[PDB]
Amino acid sequence: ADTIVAVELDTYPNTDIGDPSYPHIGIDIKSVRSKKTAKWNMQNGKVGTAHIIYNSVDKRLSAVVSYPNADSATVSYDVDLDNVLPEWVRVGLSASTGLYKETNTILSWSFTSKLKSNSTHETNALHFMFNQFSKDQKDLILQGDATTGTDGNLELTRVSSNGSPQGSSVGRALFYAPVHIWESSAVVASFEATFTFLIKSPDSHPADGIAFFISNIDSSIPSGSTGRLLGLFPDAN
Amino acid sequence: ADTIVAVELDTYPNTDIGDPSYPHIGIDIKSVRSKKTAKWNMQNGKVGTAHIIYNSVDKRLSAVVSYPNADSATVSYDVDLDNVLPEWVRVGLSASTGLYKETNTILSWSFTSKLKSNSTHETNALHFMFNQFSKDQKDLILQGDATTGTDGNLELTRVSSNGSPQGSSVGRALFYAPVHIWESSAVVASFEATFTFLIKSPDSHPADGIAFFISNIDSSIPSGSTGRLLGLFPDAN
Amino acid sequence: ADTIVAVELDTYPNTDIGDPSYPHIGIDIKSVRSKKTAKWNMQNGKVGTAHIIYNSVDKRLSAVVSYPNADSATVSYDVDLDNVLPEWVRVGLSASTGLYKETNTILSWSFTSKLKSNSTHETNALHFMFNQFSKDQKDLILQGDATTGTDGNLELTRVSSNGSPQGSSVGRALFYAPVHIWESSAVVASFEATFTFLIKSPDSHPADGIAFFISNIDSSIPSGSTGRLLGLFPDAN
Amino acid sequence: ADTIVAVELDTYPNTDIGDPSYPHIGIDIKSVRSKKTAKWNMQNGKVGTAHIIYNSVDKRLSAVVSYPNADSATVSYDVDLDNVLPEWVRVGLSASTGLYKETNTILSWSFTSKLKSNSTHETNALHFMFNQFSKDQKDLILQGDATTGTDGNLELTRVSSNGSPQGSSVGRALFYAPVHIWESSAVVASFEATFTFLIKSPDSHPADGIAFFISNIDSSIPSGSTGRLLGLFPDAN
Ligand SMILES: [Ca+2]
Ligand SMILES: [Ca+2]
Ligand SMILES: [Ca+2]
Ligand SMILES: [Ca+2]
Ligand SMILES: [Mn+2]
Ligand SMILES: [Mn+2]
Ligand SMILES: [Mn+2]
Ligand SMILES: [Mn+2]
Repeated sequence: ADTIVAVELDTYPNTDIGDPSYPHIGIDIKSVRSKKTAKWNMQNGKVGTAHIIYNSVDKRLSAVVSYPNADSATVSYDVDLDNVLPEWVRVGLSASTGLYKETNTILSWSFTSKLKSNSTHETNALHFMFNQFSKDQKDLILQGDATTGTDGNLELTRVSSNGSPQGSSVGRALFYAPVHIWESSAVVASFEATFTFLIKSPDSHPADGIAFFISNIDSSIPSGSTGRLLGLFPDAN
Repeated sequence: ADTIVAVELDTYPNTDIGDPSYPHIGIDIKSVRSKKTAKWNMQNGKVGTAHIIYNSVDKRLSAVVSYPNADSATVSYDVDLDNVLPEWVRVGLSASTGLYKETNTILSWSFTSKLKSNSTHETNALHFMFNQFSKDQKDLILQGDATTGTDGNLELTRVSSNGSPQGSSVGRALFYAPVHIWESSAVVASFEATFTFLIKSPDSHPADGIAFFISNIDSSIPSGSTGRLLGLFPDAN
Repeated sequence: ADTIVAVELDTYPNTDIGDPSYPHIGIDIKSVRSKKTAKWNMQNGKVGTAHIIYNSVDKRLSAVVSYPNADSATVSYDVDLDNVLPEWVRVGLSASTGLYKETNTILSWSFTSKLKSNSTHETNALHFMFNQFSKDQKDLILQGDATTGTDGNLELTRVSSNGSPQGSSVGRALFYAPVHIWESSAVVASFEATFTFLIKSPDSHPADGIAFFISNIDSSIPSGSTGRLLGLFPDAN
Repeated sequence: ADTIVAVELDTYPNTDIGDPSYPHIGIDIKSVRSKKTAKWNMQNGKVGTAHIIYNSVDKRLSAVVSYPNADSATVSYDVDLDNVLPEWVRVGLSASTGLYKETNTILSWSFTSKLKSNSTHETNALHFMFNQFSKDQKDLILQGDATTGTDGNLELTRVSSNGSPQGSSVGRALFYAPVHIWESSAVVASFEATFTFLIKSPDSHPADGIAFFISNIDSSIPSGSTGRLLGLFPDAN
């Protein structure tokens, strides 16, 4: 089994399994049933941005989602990732569609993690920034229905020639290199993530959502995780 | 008067003004009597490191102070700087000695400020890093007894020709350019500062401390602020 | 007088003072008569990008100006800046109009300088990035007709309410803090500059140009530097 | 065979295959016989620093190697990597010993690559920094006798338990993720690499050297490339 820690941008309310009755953003720790959630005033057809942050001093996983000139949605949860996740992990982006669908497009993605290990001036750091994706992005691990190059964008789920969303689709993108998320010797550890997305459904009835996640290096799409399980969990517990 | 937000590294206990009875680390918001403090096992003669962090999402100001292979001191305070400070500020380092003394030497200093706009993605940033100080450091505003180039180091208080600390001394060093610490349109705003220091004392007990501060662009050293006022406050209120 | 090292994006061909007979880009060292020019196919009304780079190992100042989905113009010049400029300088953008005119709008500006001394890891660095300009941009020194905040942009020369450019106009924007561009104890030194611009002439007959420049700390606009002198030089010698 | 572009730090003079008669730094493109070399005053037992740089505008690979308060060695070669290397590559460090030996210890290593493509300032970037190596560095591909965690350093060739180097040794360390080194839609492309090293030898003469290299993704050690071939080439052609 994998260990997933995610920040879902949930477009469809699945009250049958704990989702509030409106689109929302939330923090998921080893389960699809969020530990915290916030109402999200999603805008069909508009590009948004998600900013997720974390540091080992405060120990709070926070996220902000916004649209230009609109209001932002924020969610936070006090969690000590050292007691939840492996020391080495992989970071990625995931999306799905079920009976209902939307386009789960990624226009840009950035990530930075730093580990100050006790010593002065002895810091390990990792940073990548994709402002454009190519047909053969050799530094990404594509899973499910994910593809790159489509207008220099990253399409996580299946979209037809006529730019139309398809149902029952799941796709993930993981950065190639493993990331050292925490350590014991470190005096300060922190990470920062950011992405811009374009979710649009012609019927104006979207599903199911996008999720930024952190997992064990060898994570793969669970069977049956289409739709409401955001391609991250095996069951809805 | 000036608007001061500071993180003090207080080496002497002036219990008559609130100081706990032991060296400490504290967060000062417009008053010398810390809002929250933490015990700090200062190590005479050793180079230590401090890291200060803040972001508009969480609205918490945190600090960690350590020496390699030893424990760390942490102190945090929930404060919405939008209500305390002006939109444009200057950042600096301050230090003082009174009846007792110590060296207040800075070996390195870095700062990073970031502000993401309302019309999402209009990120503006400022970053400076000093791992060495020149005799004529034109990008710093030195106030009081502060001098640079002294071994490639920044001395905040007066040291003698033979390297011995001096009493009744105050000095400050401010970066030349004003910083846009916050905005009403920003989605996310955050800063991070790091400095290494060497505090050495030849007498019974060290005094008085070093402090990282944020002020109004035109801040000057308050009259008589040597000793327990750390070059930042005019009175002990 | 002042010491000016500049990269001019010259819109009007003044053959009488040495300008080639078409819009061009050139390297200027203390004179308006470029040491090296390259033909530039200016595109009226379109946003362009200029990248300027330099390092002390190669001792080459190069510049690339381009427009999306269009070919670019490059120009380089071998010059040891240690012999031309002072140690501490100021960086900026300058523009002008004369009999003919154009809009000289800047949409973004970033600068990074690094100085690696004789100390392992001991690099000093400065970085600033403006992706949006405020009405009261306290970290800039505006000279002449330059203003900011107008559409979140920096307008180097005068533009009337109805968006119409004006003639006989001059303006300059310089970053507030002095920059240590070179140092004798340096193993390596280098800077990188980038800005996006919009030059539009409703008459389809533009003049005079924009320039990225490096000067002495207290540089000011020369008397009678309007038009062909781009606000940089006091004569055409 | 693989495709190799390397910057060598050659401690032993093999004049029989072209080496100058003294320790040197050189630029290798597909062959062990450097295209250009420069005399290097290697200091046995001391920590040195290597700095490599390249950009697509000037098309010249340069390198500087130095020790604190000592002169530096510099080498440059005009080379269009677009014509030598594939689009996707891997970067690493390589070292070897033969009949003679030395320690090929790496104390830190950083790399930064930037790629600006077909848009109004659309950059892609990758940055990594190791100021300390762990016993299990998941983001590095170790080959041959290379090992990490050894006092937090990286030892490229075999060292004895007491601390003495072994002969006939070879080892490499490549960063885990592929790097998009060049692209046809790019306006500008550039990279910067830096590492500090420690070569000590109890022998009458040290051998054989360290090399910073760039190769095809699936590169591995050529059989018998110990000694003078520096773990990079099959033969001496
Ligand atoms: Ca749901
Ligand atoms: Ca005190
Ligand atoms: Ca002209
Ligand atoms: Ca050799
Ligand atoms: Mn949910
Ligand atoms: Mn106190
Ligand atoms: Mn000209
Ligand atoms: Mn050689």
